[PDB]
Amino acid sequence: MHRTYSLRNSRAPTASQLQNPPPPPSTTKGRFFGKGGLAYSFRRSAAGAFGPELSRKLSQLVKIEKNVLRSMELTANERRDAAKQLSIWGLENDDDVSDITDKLGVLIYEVSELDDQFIDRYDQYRLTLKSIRDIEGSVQPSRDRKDKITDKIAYLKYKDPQSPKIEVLEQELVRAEAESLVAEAQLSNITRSKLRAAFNYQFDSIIEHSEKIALIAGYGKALLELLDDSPVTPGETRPAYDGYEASKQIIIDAESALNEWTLDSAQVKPT
Amino acid sequence: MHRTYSLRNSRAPTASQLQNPPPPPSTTKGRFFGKGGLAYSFRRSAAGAFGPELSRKLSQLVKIEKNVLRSMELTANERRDAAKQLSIWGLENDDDVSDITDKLGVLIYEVSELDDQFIDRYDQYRLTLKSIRDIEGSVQPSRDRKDKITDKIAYLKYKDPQSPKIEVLEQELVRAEAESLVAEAQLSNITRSKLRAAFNYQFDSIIEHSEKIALIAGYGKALLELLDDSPVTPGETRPAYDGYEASKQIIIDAESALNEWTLDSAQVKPT
Amino acid sequence: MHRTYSLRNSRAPTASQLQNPPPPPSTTKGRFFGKGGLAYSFRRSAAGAFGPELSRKLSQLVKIEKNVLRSMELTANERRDAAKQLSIWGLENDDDVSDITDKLGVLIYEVSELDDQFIDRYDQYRLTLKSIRDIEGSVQPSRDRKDKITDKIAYLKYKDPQSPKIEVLEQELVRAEAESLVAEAQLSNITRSKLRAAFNYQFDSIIEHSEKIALIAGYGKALLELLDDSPVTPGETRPAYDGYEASKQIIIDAESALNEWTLDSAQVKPT
Amino acid sequence: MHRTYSLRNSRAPTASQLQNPPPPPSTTKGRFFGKGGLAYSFRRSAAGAFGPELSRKLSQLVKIEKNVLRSMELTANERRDAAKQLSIWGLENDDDVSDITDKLGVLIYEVSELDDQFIDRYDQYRLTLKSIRDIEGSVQPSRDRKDKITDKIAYLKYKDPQSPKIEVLEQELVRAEAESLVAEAQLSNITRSKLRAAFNYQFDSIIEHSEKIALIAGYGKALLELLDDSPVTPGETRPAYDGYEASKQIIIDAESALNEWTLDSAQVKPT
Repeated sequence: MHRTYSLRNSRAPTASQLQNPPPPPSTTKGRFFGKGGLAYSFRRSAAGAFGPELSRKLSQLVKIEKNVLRSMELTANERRDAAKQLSIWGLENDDDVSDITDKLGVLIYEVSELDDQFIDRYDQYRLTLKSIRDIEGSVQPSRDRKDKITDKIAYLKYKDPQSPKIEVLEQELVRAEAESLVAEAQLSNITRSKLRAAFNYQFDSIIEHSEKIALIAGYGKALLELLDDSPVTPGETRPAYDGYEASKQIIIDAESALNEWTLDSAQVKPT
Repeated sequence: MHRTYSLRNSRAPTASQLQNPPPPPSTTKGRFFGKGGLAYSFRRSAAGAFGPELSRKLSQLVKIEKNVLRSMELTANERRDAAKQLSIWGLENDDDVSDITDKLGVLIYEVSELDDQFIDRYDQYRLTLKSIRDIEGSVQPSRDRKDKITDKIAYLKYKDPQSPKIEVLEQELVRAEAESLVAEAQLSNITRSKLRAAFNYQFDSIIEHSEKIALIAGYGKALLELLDDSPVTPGETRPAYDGYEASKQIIIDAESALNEWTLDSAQVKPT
Repeated sequence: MHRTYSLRNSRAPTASQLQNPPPPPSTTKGRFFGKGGLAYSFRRSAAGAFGPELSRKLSQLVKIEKNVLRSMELTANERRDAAKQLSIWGLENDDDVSDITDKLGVLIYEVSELDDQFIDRYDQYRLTLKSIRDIEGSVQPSRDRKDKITDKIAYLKYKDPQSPKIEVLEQELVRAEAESLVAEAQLSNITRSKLRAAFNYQFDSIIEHSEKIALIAGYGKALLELLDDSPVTPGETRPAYDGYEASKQIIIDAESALNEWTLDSAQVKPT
Repeated sequence: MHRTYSLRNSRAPTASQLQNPPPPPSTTKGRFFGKGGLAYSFRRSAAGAFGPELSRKLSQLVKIEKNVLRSMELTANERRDAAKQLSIWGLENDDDVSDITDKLGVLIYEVSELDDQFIDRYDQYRLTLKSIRDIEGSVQPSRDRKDKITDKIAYLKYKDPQSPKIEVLEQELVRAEAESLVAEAQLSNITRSKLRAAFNYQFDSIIEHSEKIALIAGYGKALLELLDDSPVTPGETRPAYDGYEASKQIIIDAESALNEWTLDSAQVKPT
């Protein structure tokens, strides 16, 4: 949607893009459907199946959100595995390198834990959407019966103008219309309420998790200053790294700001 | 790591947790290994295989990062699919609901695009780690040959104290020691440089993407105020929604702040 | 490109769309490639063939423009055939209907003649683009030879640092570089000149033809007022149509404004 | 719990660890369950069996404490056997070596006797916990009957709103609620009292036994100064050891301080 007014689907570069040019496209693009294969697309296909034809789209969205959740669960546990592997690799290295890589590993572990909490809040969002899907599916048969009744009464009117069955189904249809009006009014109310609440909670969760992980990334950037990037000539060895206390103080302050973080202290501000 | 001083692996609740209690654990936990099956664990197993035994851990980390990248690619394209499906579902709904859900869909599309950019920067990180892995693997055979030579010269010294072969291999080993000292000095220098640069770039990328997505979430929260959550009684219909201009102004301001965003204008601040 | 900021390729409705809703999509969409079949796509395929690899895109554009011209020629002659058929159909009808349909037929004939003139100016545009394509194709072998020479001199430098052939090809390459600089400077100049002139002439031609056909359509709309749309009851016949003089005066004034039309009298004005 | 803020379960080294590096892990780790086999795990399994489902955890803890007591009894008698064996081995050795090893053996015998006294106090602790377990098990059926009665009255309310049985069980349930409130109040009081008293007595016993054994270890360290560690050249024999009186005085003073030890004279002081 950010594409410029040209013939190319090229997004307009932001100030960050001008500051640092965008990198080349990733080489990880594999020759695959990109939906987890037929095994993971079985759920997607089953979403588009014999349903109430009304919550079909909503049920499909819910099951797609379940796929989202499964993928995020896959990238959280295996990311914390990556952090563990990074610490294991940094075990046998320079003392400053080992300390700094262990601190980066623990920061990534914090990242994975926040991802898991975001996953739980995502499941709350998905459960609210499941509730709205189920109430919509329960309210659909009312309108289905309404459509069937109006079609049958139209056919009966075609057959003759004085069948008692005609008047009886008209009398039942005036009841069905009122019940369907009430059902659709409450359906609109519940859909609006669930939609607003679920998406407000979802956006609050994502902004909280994202600003928290950004607060973590800033602390990690500050921590990365401890190691010295000055190259050392072959032969003599550089002085030993004694910044253990500084790194521990940095991680302590990061923990303190992490625990102190609250919705009131949301330094992110729109304009 | 955030667990309290008890016998349970229960993290200390932050101020957000006190404000709103944590949700129950997700029900999406499936009975599976959680590593993409044996097909996706084949790469992990092949990482732990006949290698230079030094970059084995680093190569394993690189391939794990590739799995991270593949999972993120899976959750980006399929998340934008979820946004498209959400817009399709909101097609047939209330005018305010349709407009607001289309705007949420476009915000999620922005989220997916930022995820793709983060994936490209992640691939830059992974390529830098590939470079460091390859230089470490190229420098390992020096120390391997050193170990073999010292073992053989020890055995030859055991056999006799005056073999010419002994003195010749000692003379070659004093050269190998100097070349290995130079190789290890440059190895330490290149590892420190690549590590610092790659992880500083990675943390800058993640903080940029995260604060940007948080800036997006805040704008979405402000946008969600447009719809009215007041329930409507059955019968009469609420007044029509004319806040199209307000929503378009909100999205225009979001685009303006998106393009204006720069590293200098990083309102996230550590302490 | 006019699509709104949503997930749909739906263009933003203009004031005309609000005034009158857009019609449903045309039912003439056939199950075909839409490029005139393989017979008409043979030229397109031959455009992408063994060429100078530089004017390949420009030659493809020229041949596509030739297809444009052929299609326009098809719709001009056969449109004037449609006008003739309309007059033939209106031969046996009411006197007012016959006169008005003959006048509409002659207006459509004027439309077809203006289309033919637009086709001739289009051929002028295509010939200018053919000229620019041919000069670009003639200038490409200079850079092709430059690339070949630099590759060969790089290989020769690899072989040895003192071959006389090396210095001779360097001396010829410094000449080739100067001639290629001159060739590219004149190529840029001629491309800019031809591009600006051809497209300015093309846009002047299209605005002239379009505003002329619009001036024709307005006169036709004024002429359509002559016939009476008031329904007539069965039985008695409505009074005879005597507006022959009015229709002839309208067509005379249309001819006068047609001949008087000039680029100076271009009442279309941008802002 | 003492692990640092890293990815490893490595405890933070104390000042003693810096003074002397920690030894390598023990080689006595056998390939076994570590719970005394299935014979000693039969009691543990029987703890988790058909019980009042409330004191199940407490009964399991009590039986685990019994296993603790049995293991300590095993290591006390067999440790005093080790001391006897040490004296037997030192029977045929140097006079100073024989005397010093006999004194170490008697110190270890004192250690075993203090261990036996600690075992008796441990049994006092276990008996207090048995008492609290038994009162909790006796109070559980009250709440079990309460739950059964409320379930049955809910079902009866489902069946009809006017069964006399309903009102009779409500009248009995208001009595059961009051008796359960009294039972839970006295249960909380007795649990708090028994818990505080038993664990205060247990901690006093362990600090007394530990500081006593430390007072013993210090005296043994002072006693070890009697023997001479200076190596003797082959040939002539070092002067005979006449420090029998010094060793007897040391053991006499150790006995005097042992008998004089009291809770008031607890030189161990927290801060």
